[PDB]
Amino acid sequence: MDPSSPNYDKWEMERTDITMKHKLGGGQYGEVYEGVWKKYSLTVAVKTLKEDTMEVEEFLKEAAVMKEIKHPNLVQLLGVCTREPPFYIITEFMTYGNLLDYLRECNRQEVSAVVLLYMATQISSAMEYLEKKNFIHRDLAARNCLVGENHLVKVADFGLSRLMTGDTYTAHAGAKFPIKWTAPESLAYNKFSIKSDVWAFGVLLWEIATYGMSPYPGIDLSQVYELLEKDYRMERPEGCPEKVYELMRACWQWNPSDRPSFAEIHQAFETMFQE
Ligand SMILES: Cc1ccc(NC(=O)c2cccnc2)cc1Nc1nccc(-c2cccnc2)n1
Repeated sequence: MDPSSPNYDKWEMERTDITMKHKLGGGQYGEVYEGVWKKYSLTVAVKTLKEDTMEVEEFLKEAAVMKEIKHPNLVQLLGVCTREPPFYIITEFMTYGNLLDYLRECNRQEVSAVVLLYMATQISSAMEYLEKKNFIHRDLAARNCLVGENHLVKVADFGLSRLMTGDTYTAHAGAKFPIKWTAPESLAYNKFSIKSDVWAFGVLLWEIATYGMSPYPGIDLSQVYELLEKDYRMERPEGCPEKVYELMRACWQWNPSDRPSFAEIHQAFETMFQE
């Protein structure tokens, strides 16, 4: 649109500028398609919404949030289409898909110990940025991260609580929650803070260290809280360095105030990234 007009929005773009293909099949994100931005011949990801009227308000609050955040490890917003009907939200396309499947299907000789540490450092960087910005993620997990060329990893948020066709998001009052990634206080008092993101990050670390295994393997959801209260915690994965595991442990402190901040977690990783 024209800079001469009330509410000019630099993010608004013209639909005709993008060629729509078919949905993105990875774990499949619902109404998100692969598209091309003719101008730059770029493949992009386009989340749509046209008949799901219930979202509009929420689909729009999402767009607004993404305009407020910028970081090399956060999926980069390219443009929106929040004017005419078929609403869009264009993002960059990450060549290798979500991090969970990536870890499960990768060549482990290539994605070695040093690459896993690199991936965790990138994520903690994005989270340190969000911590500084006073933004809360609420659904940090490998399924929500994306992988690019050269093991570039970016944090995103696919609003998957709706997709869950399995055991990942157990229902809780019209609101689905990924119980095994949720901190104690978030399960008990429904209190979400940046410290509960730190708890989720600890679980994300476990996912990476195991190349994508499911948290608390074998244990049923209904006993996860009780177990945690009795001080039960996942054990150091096979081949997981002691320093990394000790960090996992700090992220799982029962009292959120005892959990490290993402700033110190990021510093710990950079340092550790030595050698
Ligand atoms: C198209 C799109 C629309 C909105 C958001 N939003 C967010 O990621 C987000 C971040 C922070 C807060 N709220 C929302 C992200 C995207 N990107 C997006 N969505 C699903 C799959 C993929 C995808 C899959 C495979 C390869 N590359 C990208 N990308």
